[PDB]
Amino acid sequence: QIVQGHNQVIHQYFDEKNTSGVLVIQTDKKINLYGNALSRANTEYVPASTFKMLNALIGLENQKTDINEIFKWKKDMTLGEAMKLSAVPVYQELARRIGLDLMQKEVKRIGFGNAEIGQQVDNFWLVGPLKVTPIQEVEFVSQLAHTQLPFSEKVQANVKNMLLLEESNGYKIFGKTGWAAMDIKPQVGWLTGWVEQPDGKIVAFALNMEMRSEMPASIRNELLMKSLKQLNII
Ligand code: NA
Ligand code: NA
Ligand code: NA
Ligand code: NA
Ligand code: NA
Repeated sequence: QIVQGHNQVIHQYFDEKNTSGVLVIQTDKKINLYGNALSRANTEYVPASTFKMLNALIGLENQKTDINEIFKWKKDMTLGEAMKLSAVPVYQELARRIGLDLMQKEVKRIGFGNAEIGQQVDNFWLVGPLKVTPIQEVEFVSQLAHTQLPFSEKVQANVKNMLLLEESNGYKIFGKTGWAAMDIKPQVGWLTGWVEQPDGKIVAFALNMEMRSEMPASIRNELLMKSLKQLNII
């Protein structure tokens, strides 16, 4: 922390997509950088739907919802079902219950990115003013994985359970995508999360790249999996 890793092959993965990207990896207390645009690692970007992790923690901690509540499609969904889908009404609904005031206090207490939420409680993560670096994101998700955020242990466990993405060969991959696509240029794509390896060890990641509208949403996962293989993390 914080050093370029062995980055030969991974830089070429990003080059092949004709876009700039970084992958930050945090093991215990040590952070390595990979990709073709390493300066992105300490550049601030809007978090986009990666903020849903923190919205859920704040909402659950403050009893503004619970994991069994059904949000009406006015499909009907729980908070957890909505985590992995596009569900801005649901997370937007939650943000309104929290309210601008409690949201700003919580974001300040956690110290997430620039910790600015402005005056519009239901879109500050999508269009600004809140911004965060990929290094900060990996640090945040590492803390969540290890139950070290200053929230209830049970709330952290319940949000972690919402983030399982894919699993294979005894490895579990947890995380959250984001894509700030509308109202923001250049577009920014996130995939932030962690690997739990078969013996229990945790390796956290934050992928951050420039997106274009013609890209498939799976490009983030594709680049992540290739890179984690190269690094022997999976
Ligand atoms: Na941005
Ligand atoms: Na309900
Ligand atoms: Na949202
Ligand atoms: Na994929
Ligand atoms: Na491998």
